[PDB]
Amino acid sequence: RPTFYRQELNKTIWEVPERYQNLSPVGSGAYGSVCAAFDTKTGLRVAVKKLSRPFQSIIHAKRTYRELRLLKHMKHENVIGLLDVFTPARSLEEFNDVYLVTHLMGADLNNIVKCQKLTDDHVQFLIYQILRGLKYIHSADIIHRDLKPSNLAVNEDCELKILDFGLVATRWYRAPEIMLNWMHYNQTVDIWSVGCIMAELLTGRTLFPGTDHIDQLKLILRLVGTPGAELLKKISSESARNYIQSLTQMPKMNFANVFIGANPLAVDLLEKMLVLDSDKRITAAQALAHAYFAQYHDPDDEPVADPYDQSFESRDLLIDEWKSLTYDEVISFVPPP
Ligand SMILES: Cc1ccc(C(=O)NCCO)cc1-n1cnc(OCc2ccc(F)cc2F)c(Cl)c1=O
Ligand SMILES: Fc1ccc(-c2c[nH]nc2-c2ccncc2)cc1
Repeated sequence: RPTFYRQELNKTIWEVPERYQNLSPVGSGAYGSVCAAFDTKTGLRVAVKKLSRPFQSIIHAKRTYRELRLLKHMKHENVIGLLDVFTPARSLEEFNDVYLVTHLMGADLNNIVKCQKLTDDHVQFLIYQILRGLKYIHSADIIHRDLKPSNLAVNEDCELKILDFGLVATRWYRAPEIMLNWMHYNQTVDIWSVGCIMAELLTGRTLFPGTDHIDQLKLILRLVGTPGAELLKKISSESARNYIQSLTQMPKMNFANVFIGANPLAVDLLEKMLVLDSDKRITAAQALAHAYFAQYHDPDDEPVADPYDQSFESRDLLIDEWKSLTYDEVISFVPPP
């Protein structure tokens, strides 16, 4: 066990191994506090995330386990992975804090969009990276569900990694079927989000800036049209059909006209990602092969993930049990070296 050192940063206590120096708060990492730091052992700048109240309730305990399991599984260039995981606790009974560390990226997609006009060439590279990461995540039967600019970390080399997977209004990038509360959505809910993100990078404005679930749905339908007959046939909810069918019917817009001066190849891809009926949307794998990514696409360098065991998701355990499982995972961790 390494030697730990304690300090206080913004009301939060940080007890980390001496190997990590110069901790500096950067922001909220979704249910956790994050500090940029220097890893004296590797010489790399890293981000360290301290989970907040990891075992406060059964929900928190299961979420803590879930996050650790997901991070230990992800080993891809465009997906946040783990360099180290630790706790200052010397025993299970004492175990009450979890710290996760990854390579520091330093910015998010929003820090690249605001008052900044990216070239079509840049959009190709950024979206290519998101899709390469999604192909990997999706191959593990994991759905991100909340893809947005703030969950896309980007470094100075314009390299990108997806963070907060499987765990700036969030509603703006949500698939319409989610706004409708459909419980049987598929992985293309993530493709919808990519489409909203790509459109935003090309235009400089949020594609669908809804003020609530209702407004969000309305803005989406104005562009992609209200449901056609084939899609309407798939809606089981009487209440959903009443609301949707009572709306003034709207045709799908042209897209070539909506996105006027954008690369026609980008418009074509946008049409395939933003198809209303989720069963007709392009997959991450198919998108990678689209002509828009010709200068980046390589089928031999777009890896799939090893199988991921999500069976625990259906289990109802006690807090102490989720805690013990998480402790087991912290101890069995083997760093990249
Ligand atoms: C998205 C962002 C924006 C700006 C800055 C930043 O340094 N700027 C200062 C304030 O904006 C840092 C970040 N930023 C935030 N979280 C990051 O990772 C969180 C994280 C996830 C999993 C782990 F296992 C360990 C972690 F720690 C990274 Cl890897 C990052 O890069
Ligand atoms: F207004 C609507 C109606 C339907 C969708 C929708 C898009 N893809 N799949 C569905 C869907 C919704 C409910 N049940 C089955 C499919 C979205 C918004």
